[PDB]
Amino acid sequence: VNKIAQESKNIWKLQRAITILDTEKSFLKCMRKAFRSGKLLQVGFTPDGKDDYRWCFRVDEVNWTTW
Amino acid sequence: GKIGVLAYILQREIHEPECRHLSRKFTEWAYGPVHSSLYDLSCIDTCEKNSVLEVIAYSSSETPNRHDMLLVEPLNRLLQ
Amino acid sequence: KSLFVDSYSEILFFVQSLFMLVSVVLYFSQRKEYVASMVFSLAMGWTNMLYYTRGFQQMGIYAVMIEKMILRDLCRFMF
Amino acid sequence: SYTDSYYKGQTALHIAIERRNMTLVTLLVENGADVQAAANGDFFKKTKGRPGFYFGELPLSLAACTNQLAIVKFLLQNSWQPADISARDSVGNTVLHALVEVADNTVDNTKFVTSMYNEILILGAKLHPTLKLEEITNRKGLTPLALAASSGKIGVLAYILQREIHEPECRHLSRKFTEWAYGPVHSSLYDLSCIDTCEKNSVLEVIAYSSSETPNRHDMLLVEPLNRLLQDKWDRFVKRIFYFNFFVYCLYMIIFTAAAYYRPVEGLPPYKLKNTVGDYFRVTGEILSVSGGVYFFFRGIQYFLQRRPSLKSLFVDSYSEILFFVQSLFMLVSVVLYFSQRKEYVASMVFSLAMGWTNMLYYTRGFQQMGIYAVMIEKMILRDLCRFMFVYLVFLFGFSTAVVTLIEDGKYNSLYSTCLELFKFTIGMGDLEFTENYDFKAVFIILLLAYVILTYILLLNMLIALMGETVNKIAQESKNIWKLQRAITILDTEKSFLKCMRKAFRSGKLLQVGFTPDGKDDYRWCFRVDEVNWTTW
Amino acid sequence: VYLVFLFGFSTAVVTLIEDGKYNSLYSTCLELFKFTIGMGDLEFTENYDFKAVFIILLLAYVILTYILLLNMLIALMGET
Amino acid sequence: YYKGQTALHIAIERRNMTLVTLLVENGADVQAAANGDFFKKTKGRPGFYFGELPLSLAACTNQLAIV
Ligand SMILES: CCCCCCCCCCCCC(=O)O[C@@H](COC(=O)CCC)COP(=O)(O)O[C@H]1[C@H](O)[C@@H](O)[C@@H](O)[C@@H](O)[C@@H]1O
Ligand SMILES: CCCCCCCCCCCCC(=O)O[C@@H](COC(=O)CCC)COP(=O)(O)O[C@H]1[C@H](O)[C@@H](O)[C@@H](O)[C@@H](O)[C@@H]1O
Ligand SMILES: CCCCCCCCCCCCCCCC(=O)O[C@H](COC(=O)CCCCCC)COP(=O)(O)OCCN
Ligand SMILES: CCCCCCCCCCCCCCCC(=O)O[C@H](COC(=O)CCCCCC)COP(=O)(O)OCCN
Repeated sequence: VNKIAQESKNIWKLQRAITILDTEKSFLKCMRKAFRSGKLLQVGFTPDGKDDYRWCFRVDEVNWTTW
Repeated sequence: GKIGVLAYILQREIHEPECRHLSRKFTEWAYGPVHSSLYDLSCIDTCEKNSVLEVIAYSSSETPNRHDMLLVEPLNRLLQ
Repeated sequence: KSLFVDSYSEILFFVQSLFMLVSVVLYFSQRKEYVASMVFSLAMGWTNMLYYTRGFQQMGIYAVMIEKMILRDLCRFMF
Repeated sequence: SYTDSYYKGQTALHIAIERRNMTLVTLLVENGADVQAAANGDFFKKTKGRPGFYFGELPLSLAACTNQLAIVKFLLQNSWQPADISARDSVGNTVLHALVEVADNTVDNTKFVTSMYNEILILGAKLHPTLKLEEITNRKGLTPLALAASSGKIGVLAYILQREIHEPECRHLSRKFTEWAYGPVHSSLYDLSCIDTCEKNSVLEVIAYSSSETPNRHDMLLVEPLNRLLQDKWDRFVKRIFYFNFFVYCLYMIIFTAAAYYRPVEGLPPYKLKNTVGDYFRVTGEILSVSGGVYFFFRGIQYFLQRRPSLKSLFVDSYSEILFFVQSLFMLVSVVLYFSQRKEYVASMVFSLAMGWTNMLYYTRGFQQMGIYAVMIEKMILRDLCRFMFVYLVFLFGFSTAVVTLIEDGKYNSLYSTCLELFKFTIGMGDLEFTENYDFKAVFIILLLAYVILTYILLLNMLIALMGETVNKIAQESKNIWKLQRAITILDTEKSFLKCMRKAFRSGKLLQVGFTPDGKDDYRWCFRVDEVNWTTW
Repeated sequence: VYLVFLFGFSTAVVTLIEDGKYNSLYSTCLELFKFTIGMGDLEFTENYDFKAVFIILLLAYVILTYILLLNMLIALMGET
Repeated sequence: YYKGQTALHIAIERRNMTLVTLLVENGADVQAAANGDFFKKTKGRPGFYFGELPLSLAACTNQLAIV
């Protein structure tokens, strides 16, 4: 137990990930909300003039350095 | 199981013209200390065959770092 | 090899159901040993209730530690 | 400015400060930009779960919060329109309230918030010497110090409580002073205003009676003045008052034990009082037992009324009040069943007696080693015993149901008896051949051996291992929780006090420097702390 | 702490017991001490009413002392 | 409490070499015993024991030059 703390946390997270994937693959109702991110415009400027929407996921962060 | 390369790719951010579209991490806006990152999730959440979540989770148990790969930031936050 | 060294929960739930079906077969075969199969299925199912400790961080991590204790320390000790 | 509800009130000055453009700020202030505009859109409010950033809604607070000393200096000291340093937002927060609010106790955050707090206060003293800036209360009635204490901002509280400012015309802002010096030794004086008592939001009251969601409620009492202050109050009077209370509770439990032990064995109470000495003592003991139960009942009611826990803070926290209250509830139910002519008053009474003797562990606080030990017992019960009992009871019920299913037509074949027999393995008394009323002996013994391996060999030894990890990891947390428990005891003892004690203050009206903004001499009820430093001769 | 718990639950149990062989603080204290050495009977008497109260008291004693305090003693001796 | 404290003791206390030299030039008693209770043990009262003598004060204050 002194040595399997982080290993057990990671293995639990993997088990819950397998549960999540099984739940979303079974799903029994043809629900589209499992697509989890929403279609945002990242840059809107590819090498050509077209715009790129890439289903991004928002993560807010705070830093007190590199103002 | 190349956790180093996966950790590089999933939060890749390239700051130069004509290459920002290659990035997979974007900063939409930034106040003084606060700023909101955006991770790509193409080929992560769902795709044709080889979603990274499905590839990691349904690995064959001989992958080196399968337990630790889901700790890479967008994967852990997406699963939560 | 991955059928046994990994995915223990699927194997345990499958074996629970196998005991249930063998119990049904012995029940309709006019054998009292259906009670033996039934009680093994019942005990295994109640122990397989530990599967659902995932989804709770503290109980899930505790269950994972139980798994690793069984595989590493209890196995060496029991040998 | 913007009229959108998300960014309502945002001027170009807010953007200029945000972009860290000093020249644009100077040009905007030159052209008459309002330096007290309230940016109060929904983006700039609290509720961090939404996207947003709160800074106090004002550009001076924005410049302070973004670590821009030049812009706050300019906005306060520009030639066109100086900014009111005592300006207030919709919450009533000033610049210092905003600096307290934005803190998150990280090292860089603590550094910049400390420096900006110091500079803003110094500039406030210079521009407004008569202003008591830190006494301004927001709409919740909290000063910046009380806000820091209530929100768990240990980084800012730890700075404020031992603040030293040495500049002339600014030493009155200090809260730590030095009365005298010698060679290695010097005697420090701490301000102590709004710490021991101010009737509104004293820092000890704010920390101790926090709602358990404060991040650092256990760590905040480790700062230099508060720990010595609580130890001083303890050794002054609360040690004696607490030990008297412990003695009285011991007498109460001894009397209750004696009265319950010699209960009449005849049926159907109330019991006629036989004219003999022993029964007179018995009736006196019973009366005192019920009296003490009523006392603890009303104490628990007073606790719940004075605090009003919000339906979860009375289960995650304050376990002792609940336990003493339940003890008194069992006592009162015992009285009701006694006078209702029911024998079940013995059941209520024995639960009260057992719970009271276990509640004797409450008084281990006030003794450091026993108090820390009792805190560790609490944490074991909440974390390791709870997880263990969940998994253990699942295994026990599963194997008991399997075994009692296997058993047919015996003295066993009730679920309770089989559960008890399987439980006997845990206490080292399992028979392992407690019945033969079955067919399939191999199935019976396989079930019992599997139960033994999964519970007795595995889970109990795993519980020992996990408790080992816990004691390895909860040492400092246990000491901090013990100190918080003793602090709560100190505050309750001071607020009870039973004789109108005048000695609420610690160490006299010492003169710190005697140089106020005016010529008057300020007395602050200081607290003395003698310190020795061999460096800095 | 153990003697406080032992005396408390012994007083509760002997209060519950009426007109029996044990029915005394010494005998009940000894019977509750026997749980510590792995010899507690758990049905040492039936001279009471309210079997549920008796067994609840004994199980609470067992959990608070044998399962908790002894294993905690092992853990704290490990730390020491 | 400050009984027996001479000007030499204050001069050593303030780390002023010049004042110590001037006082010793003016016949200051280099064996004066500061018998005040502020310069003794029993720390329940504030103080600092140093052996009561200017030489011991100089040694105890890391003033090697004055020693
Ligand atoms: C008669 C009665 C007999 C009962 C006997 C059995 C008692 C135990 C019952 C416990 C039931 C709990 C459970 O459901 O099974 C536990 C396994 O516990 C054991 O060790 C059993 C040893 C045999 C978790 O198995 P899991 O499916 O989560 O496997 C993990 C993957 O998911 C994950 O991705 C990783 O690859 C990870 O490395 C894998 O392990
Ligand atoms: C039939 C008989 C059953 C008896 C069962 C119970 C046995 C233990 C009885 C022990 C009595 C000692 C006591 O009085 O209770 C212990 C709690 O022990 C338990 O875990 C009981 C679980 C129920 C201390 O509770 P405390 O008031 O100190 O709460 C702490 C705050 O003070 C502090 O500020 C912090 O916020 C901290 O986070 C809080 O927790
Ligand atoms: C750490 C926990 C360990 C568990 C230990 C075993 C107790 C759990 C029992 C759960 C199974 C369901 C109980 C059903 C109660 C009941 O209805 O059974 C009653 C027994 O009544 C009681 O003692 C109530 C017990 C109160 C429970 C206090 C936790 C009657 O039949 P008897 O065979 O006993 O007497 C028959 C005489 N010919
Ligand atoms: C870790 C501690 C574990 C506690 C173990 C139990 C002991 C605690 C007893 C406390 C209750 C008060 C004792 C009262 C003594 C007494 O008066 O009881 C006497 C027996 O006296 C003694 O053995 C003295 C015991 C010495 C105590 C050595 C620690 C006789 O009654 P019996 O029912 O036994 O015999 C009756 C035959 N007709």
